[PDB]
Amino acid sequence: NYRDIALAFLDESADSGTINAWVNEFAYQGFDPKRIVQLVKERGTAKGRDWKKDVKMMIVLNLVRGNKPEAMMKKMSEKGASIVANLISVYQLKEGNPGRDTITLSRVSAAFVPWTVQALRVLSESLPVSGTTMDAIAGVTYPRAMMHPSFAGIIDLDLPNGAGATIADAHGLFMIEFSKTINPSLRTKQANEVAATFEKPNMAAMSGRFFTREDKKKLLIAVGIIDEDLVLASAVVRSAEKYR
Amino acid sequence: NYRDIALAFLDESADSGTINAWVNEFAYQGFDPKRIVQLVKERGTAKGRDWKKDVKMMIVLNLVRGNKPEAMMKKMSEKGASIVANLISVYQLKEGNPGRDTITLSRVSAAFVPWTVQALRVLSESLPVSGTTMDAIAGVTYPRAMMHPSFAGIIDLDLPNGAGATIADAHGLFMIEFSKTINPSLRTKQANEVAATFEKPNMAAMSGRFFTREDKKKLLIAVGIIDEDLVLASAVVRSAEKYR
Amino acid sequence: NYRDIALAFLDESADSGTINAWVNEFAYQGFDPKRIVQLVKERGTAKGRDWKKDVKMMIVLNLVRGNKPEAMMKKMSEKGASIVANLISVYQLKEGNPGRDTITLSRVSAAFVPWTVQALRVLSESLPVSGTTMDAIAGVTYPRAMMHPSFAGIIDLDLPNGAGATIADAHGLFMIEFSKTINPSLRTKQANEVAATFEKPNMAAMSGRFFTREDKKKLLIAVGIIDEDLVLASAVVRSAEKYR
Amino acid sequence: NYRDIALAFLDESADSGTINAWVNEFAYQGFDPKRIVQLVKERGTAKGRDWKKDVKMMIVLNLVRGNKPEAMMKKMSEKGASIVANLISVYQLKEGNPGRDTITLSRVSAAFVPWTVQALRVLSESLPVSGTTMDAIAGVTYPRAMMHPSFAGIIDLDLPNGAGATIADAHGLFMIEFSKTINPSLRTKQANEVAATFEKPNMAAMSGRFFTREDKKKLLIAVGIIDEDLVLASAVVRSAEKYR
Amino acid sequence: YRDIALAFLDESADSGTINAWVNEFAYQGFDPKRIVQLVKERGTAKGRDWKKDVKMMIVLNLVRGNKPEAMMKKMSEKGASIVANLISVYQLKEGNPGRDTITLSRVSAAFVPWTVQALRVLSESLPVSGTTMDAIAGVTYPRAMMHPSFAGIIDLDLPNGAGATIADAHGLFMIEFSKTINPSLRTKQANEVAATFEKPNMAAMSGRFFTREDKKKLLIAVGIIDEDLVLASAVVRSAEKYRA
Amino acid sequence: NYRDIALAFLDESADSGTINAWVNEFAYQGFDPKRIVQLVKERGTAKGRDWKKDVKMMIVLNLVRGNKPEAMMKKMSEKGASIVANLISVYQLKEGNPGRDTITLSRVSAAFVPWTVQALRVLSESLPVSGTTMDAIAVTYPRAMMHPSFAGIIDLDLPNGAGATIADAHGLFMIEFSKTINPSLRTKQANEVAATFEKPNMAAMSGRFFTREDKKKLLIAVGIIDEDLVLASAVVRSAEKYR
Repeated sequence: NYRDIALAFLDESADSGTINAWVNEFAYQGFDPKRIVQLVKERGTAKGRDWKKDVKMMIVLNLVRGNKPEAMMKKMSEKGASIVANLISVYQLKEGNPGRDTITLSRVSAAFVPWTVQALRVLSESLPVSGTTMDAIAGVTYPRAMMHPSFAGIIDLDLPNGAGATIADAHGLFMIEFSKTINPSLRTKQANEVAATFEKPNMAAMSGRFFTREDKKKLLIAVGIIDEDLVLASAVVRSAEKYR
Repeated sequence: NYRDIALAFLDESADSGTINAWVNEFAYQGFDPKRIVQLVKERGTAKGRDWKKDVKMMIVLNLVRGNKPEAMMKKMSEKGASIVANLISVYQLKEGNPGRDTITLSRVSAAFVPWTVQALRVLSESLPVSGTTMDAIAGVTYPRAMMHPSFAGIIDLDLPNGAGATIADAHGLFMIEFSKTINPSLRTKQANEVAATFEKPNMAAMSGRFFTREDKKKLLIAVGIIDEDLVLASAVVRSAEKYR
Repeated sequence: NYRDIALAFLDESADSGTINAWVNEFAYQGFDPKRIVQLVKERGTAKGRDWKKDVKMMIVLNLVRGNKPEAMMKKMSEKGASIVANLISVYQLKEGNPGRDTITLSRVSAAFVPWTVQALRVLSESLPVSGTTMDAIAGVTYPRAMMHPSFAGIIDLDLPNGAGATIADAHGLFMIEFSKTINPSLRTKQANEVAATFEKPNMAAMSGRFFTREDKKKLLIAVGIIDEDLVLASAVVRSAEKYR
Repeated sequence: NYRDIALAFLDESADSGTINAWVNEFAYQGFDPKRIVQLVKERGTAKGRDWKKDVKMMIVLNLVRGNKPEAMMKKMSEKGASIVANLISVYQLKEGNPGRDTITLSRVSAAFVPWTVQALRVLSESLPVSGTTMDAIAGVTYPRAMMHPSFAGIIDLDLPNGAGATIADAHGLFMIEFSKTINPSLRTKQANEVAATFEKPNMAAMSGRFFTREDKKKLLIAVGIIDEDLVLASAVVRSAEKYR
Repeated sequence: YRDIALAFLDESADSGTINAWVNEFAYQGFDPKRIVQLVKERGTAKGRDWKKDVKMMIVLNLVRGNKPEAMMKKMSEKGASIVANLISVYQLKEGNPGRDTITLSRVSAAFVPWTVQALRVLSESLPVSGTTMDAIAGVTYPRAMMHPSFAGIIDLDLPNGAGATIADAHGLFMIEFSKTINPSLRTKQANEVAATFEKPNMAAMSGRFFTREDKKKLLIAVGIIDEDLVLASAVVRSAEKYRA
Repeated sequence: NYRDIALAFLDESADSGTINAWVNEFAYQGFDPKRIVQLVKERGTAKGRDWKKDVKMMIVLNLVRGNKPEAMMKKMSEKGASIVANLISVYQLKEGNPGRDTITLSRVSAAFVPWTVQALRVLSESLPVSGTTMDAIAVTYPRAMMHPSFAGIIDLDLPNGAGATIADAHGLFMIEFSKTINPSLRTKQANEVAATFEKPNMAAMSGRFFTREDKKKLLIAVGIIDEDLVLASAVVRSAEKYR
């Protein structure tokens, strides 16, 4: 009968190689970092622009005004809103979370994370969640580099002695306060309830294939998250503790 | 008079044998595993495809991305989403819990449970609830084979020495954490409250008539839950205790 | 003047006989037991079926799966759901509480109560509220015949020494637990609050004109609630006490 | 100057006679008892019917099934609903509280109150609020004649020693329980809060000019509320006390 | 343009012309001059005794409220015919509309020297009866004060703080009036209800239509004060009981 | 590959100067004070009116009756409402928070803040929150601070952190003002109400219309600061009571 067909699957092949190949091909992917790095350089250069300057502007714009380019234009200076109007036109910018071939301010920050991680140190007080606010929650001075969701793309979870998990918990402390500020609906809700709202896309970002373990290592050292002896920074271990 | 006809039913036969035969035939049955095993083969072979490879893919897809094929396509790689688009077209896939003659990713997992129970061992960390997360709750290394609701179709409750009840309690430990991850609304709610949400469909799955007690015995022995002498594993007894 | 006309109604006839005749003709009903016994016989015999076998099946089906025939089909065996599909087609079955000329599984149980009262004794553990569960609440073994709302149509409240009232209180003990199981919204509610939710339709059922006091007496004796000397069973008097 | 015009109204006439004449002409009414007694007689006699029999039916129907003729038809016997369909057609019956020239079951009971006050004594247990329920609240046996809002049209507030106020308080005890039963929204709310919901239409009904003080006295005596020497019943005074 | 805005530092800010603007722009509500004018204008144009019509509109407002369209449906055919004519001529509306719109409450407010007289003859036909008000105060409450429009007669700047005592005396009625108008405030505390009408009553007492001298004449006319500016004994008792 | 391009951004310039220049150019505004000062003068002079008198009237009107010109007309004197009808017609006045080229009573008070700050001293008792009410909560509270438009005069980058003390002093009024404007926040906690106006006030204080030197002169003229940058005693008390 058909029960025999289903039971016959006990002797059917289950190759860990081809299964993990399928897992990677089927896994959660909000957007392709390779595609938007490509679409930025191609669209920006075709419109004869310093696309490298535009990404720095789009990252500054994202960090301080959000991911709604059309909305932020109305409540901005005439000179500033003229730049934003040009950035929307050239890079075909959109709001929220659209398709894989669509560029958003949040995505530019995510794919070009080696610059966004630098920019965070100079405009920490102009952020939705200010640096001083974040310093009060953590106790010790919270790492400015971690003060944006795009930091997740730098986290290497497979780091020896479970260092990557401690970093993910440290960054989660910010993510909770960030979510409460972005959507005030979650301001009264419990800490673990808010943690589950960003758990899936952050995990997908940390498990990213764009930057290698070695690239992530160099980036994590560069912004002082880990010392030369691969040991974590004292503020990062405090933020992971306060996360619970 | 019609009152006489209704009263005449006092002398009408009420055979406990034929009534219990009707009770069993009218009982609650989640889906027809025979029909979906049939429709996968029929639809798959008609579109000249390796339907046996397709079920493996559909199971991998269900274990790692869920039961909404249309929704998971939008947040996936172009190569991956192209495979999913083909699987929806051939197998006429749908979402949630529709009619008996409708195929869903969760149903393919459930009916072809002898394969999915093997696949779970290689992609335990790619699951919504990771294996290492499940190991922390249980204390001892939690059985990977049990880390999906479809495992219920392998459970034989009528096992001697009440072994089937111990297995159902062991699988329930996962089901609680799985439900909290699927719907984050139940993350703050009490353990016994979450247990009642999946109690009825799991019981209906365990009381299934597709696989016989002998087939279930072979499957439970194969995956390593019980030995040939029908003795539960060191971890399956720990998981059932931590369940309370 | 019109004051005269209205005042003239003081000497106008108000015969308690013709008023109670109107009260009975105008009273709340929901459905006509004579009409549904007629329609089952007429529809069943027209479609050349053993309609007497069908009513037993419809009763078994109602007791164990409810009053939604379309819904219960989807979560049932292919053989079982094929029988239900045939029963819906011939008897033009519907859900909930429709018109007086519409047949429902609950109505078949209500009008053919002399057979349903027998069926309850053999499938007591397959009921939404099991017999053993009912035995725990009552203390003494609860009468299986009373374990369905349709039992109300057999209750004669005008029984000497107020025996009928004791039966209505005994049946109410089940009705409370039955309501809490049917709608879990009433689970946390107080006992007297749940009692008022079914008080009106049960009273209307108990005041029914289909079965005469003599027919009700025969029915109540037939299922061991009372004996020829109108002495009601000890379990029935215990259930009425526990009802408070 | 316009301030002079307004100030000139200090010397303008304020005749208590013509003001009370206006108060009576402007006071809250609802419907005209003369008009509905007329329209029942006119519509009834035009359709060649015993309209005097029909009002007794409409009253019985009203007391036991309410004021929604279309709604009560669906949950009634085929013979009964056929009578109601005829009564709606002839008397152009409507629901709730419409215009002055519209007939409703509640208005027929109000208009023809000398006949409804009699009917209440024979169908006290078939009422929405049963007589025995009303006896429990009052302590002493509550007057059956008072167990309907239409009783208000018999109350004479201008009775010596303020007897009319004591009757209005006794009838209010029923009105509270009646309102809670009609609309279950008011069941949990405070006694004085529910009292204000029916205070205005009841006051308008008691202040009625249809029946004279002498007619009201005769009616109040004929249904044992008072005697020839204007001394009220012991149950009415108890009901007025329990009202607070 | 920054120079133009900064030049306003040397620009004139005359306290005289600013306070002249403040008085001209301050919160008025309705214009009593305009509605006295429009009543006299519209009334005389439709060849009516507009002086009789204002007394009718005042009687109508005191006993039936401010919704002319609504009160028509629940009124006598003769009465509702007068109200239909008054709406047509004086273009009457509901609630609180524009400054050039006439409402029953506004007619009572602007022609307060006549409304204050009418209150003495229909005290028992008011929403809050005079006898009810006599029970609360402990002394016979002034009938003239038994309407919110009385506030337009109060002169707060009266020597020895007499106006404040009158305001407190009128507040005792206003509390009971508010509880009757909106039964939502029936259970709420005395000081909580006092704040709901505090702002519009204060605005009414600070009114510019009647001068201190006109207010003195009006307060003298309806026995609140005498020639010597001495306050009535019932008015000082009502102000004391106000703090309850 | 493209991973190399993204990694190359590690050596790409991140100059705090040009970044803060972008931050200022991209920051939240609401309306353009230059544009509304222009539109008032242009529309006012085109209708042959003393537009300088009209702004003082619009400011008085805003301070005492709010930002809904159509609504305040219905509950006003015939002479007063006639002036308001003319002001709406000439200056094309609107309600709430519309576009950058739209004039509102609140915007006239904000852009012409050097006059509104003077007007506040003479009509302090006619304000939604009276001056005497504000004196009770605080020492005599500065009348100049008794309106949200005062924020446009605050210079947060003042030495010894003087600007921050002024922002805390003005916040004491803003809390009581918010509770009066929306009675929904009357029972709510002090820090909860403080967060409702924190974002637009910060955006107003960080404004580029008036320079640090202009702001210094303004705060000096209305006695919050003296020619030696030392704070007024009432301003330091209001900042303390703010917590």
